[PDB]
Amino acid sequence: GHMEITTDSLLALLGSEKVKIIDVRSADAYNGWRMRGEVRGGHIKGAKSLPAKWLTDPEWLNIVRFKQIRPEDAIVLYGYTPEECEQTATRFKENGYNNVSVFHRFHPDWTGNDAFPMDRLEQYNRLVPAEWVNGLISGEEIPEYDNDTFIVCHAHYRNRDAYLSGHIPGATDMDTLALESPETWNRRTPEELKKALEEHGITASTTVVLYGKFMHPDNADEFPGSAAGHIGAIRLAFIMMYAGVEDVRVLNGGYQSWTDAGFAISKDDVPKTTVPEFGAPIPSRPEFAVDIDEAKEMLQSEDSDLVCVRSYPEYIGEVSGYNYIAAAGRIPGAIFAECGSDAYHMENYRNHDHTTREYHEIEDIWAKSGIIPKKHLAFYCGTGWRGSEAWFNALLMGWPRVSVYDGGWFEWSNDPENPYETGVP
Ligand SMILES: C[N+](C)(C)[C@@H](Cc1cnc[nH]1)C(=O)O
Ligand SMILES: [Cl-]
Ligand SMILES: [Cl-]
Ligand SMILES: [Cl-]
Ligand code: NA
Repeated sequence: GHMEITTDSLLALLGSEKVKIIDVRSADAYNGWRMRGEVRGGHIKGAKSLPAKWLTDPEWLNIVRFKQIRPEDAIVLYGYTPEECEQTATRFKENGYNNVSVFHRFHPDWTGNDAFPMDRLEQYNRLVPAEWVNGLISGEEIPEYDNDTFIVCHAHYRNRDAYLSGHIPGATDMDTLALESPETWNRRTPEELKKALEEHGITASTTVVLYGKFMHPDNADEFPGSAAGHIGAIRLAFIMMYAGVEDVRVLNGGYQSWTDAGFAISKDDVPKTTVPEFGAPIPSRPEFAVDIDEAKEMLQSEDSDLVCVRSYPEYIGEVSGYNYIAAAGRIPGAIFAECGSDAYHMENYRNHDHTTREYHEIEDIWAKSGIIPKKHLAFYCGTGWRGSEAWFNALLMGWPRVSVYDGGWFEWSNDPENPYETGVP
């Protein structure tokens, strides 16, 4: 019943402003993961991501409208299989979208023929799906993995209960306080990171798969970070990558993506299998970390900028954003990139299933504010968690000079002589 567009008609529609090509597959296949063993992973050039699993969520229509997909547009759906687009095509028709067509020949006609344009996340192999993690712990052959030593880490902030309430089988928990000091809220000393990483069984040659569990943080609680598990996992990914771990993966979406895939969980308290040595100088990637002295230089140079990954009430100085940060204000000269509702949510960088937002939508918003890969960018926030997530998103894009200003507003405001702004800009 649904209309069909031929491959030649779709090739002619490429570049039109009225046409919207929508990838129905998962975000990981959209990012570049070859989920069905295709010769070439990714999406049709110019396509948007709207996974079919979002149909069971009542915000589907709001997600579509938020992506500015209007009924005036010619909708072209595709996936690994045209029958996988039948449910989405019907839902579009039931909501006032009359021009809905299904592209039947994406796999293997578009994937196998390199003459057809395809785009992908340049560093997608660091944003692993749940199926990849399951194959890793099962000893099965998986793509984008050529190592022999791995470890799955469940990140949390003074909350082992986040690990004991349910985790990936065989995984071990790492409190974020093991890699960052509560005094400076920055990354720890190399000697401290060396001891901490070794005691958790992590070497530089180890493939560390990091993930966290979202447990709905509340700003009024004592330690809301204990529920922002996935932000801490990306925060720990930044520190480990800065330390010298070469193969660091992050589970796209966190713990929920594991359970949403139908994989069982474990509640065991897995003991740590320590390693005698880390095996590399810490830090082996010093470029990833930027401190306050270098941050002030980047504010003065047109070659560099700092990206304020904070919430709007924090940016205008209405609130500090934390129950342990006294001063309220913003660093002058930094480019504002709103993170989300408060300091413990990343709505502007995530989907409703906590997977990373469509990376094309992120770089377009960043481009409108001057945040471009041409510059050396040091993302920051209150202490570094939200800045690390935005930094990881840019690193997945392949940006050559992205860093994290570790000190953030906390270190900046701890000095009374540092300038600061307030109110609406
Ligand atoms: C540095 N701690 C762990 C105390 C932060 C972490 C954090 C979460 N969202 C932004 N930052 C906090 O919990 O407020
Ligand atoms: Cl297009
Ligand atoms: Cl989270
Ligand atoms: Cl700021
Ligand atoms: Na920090």
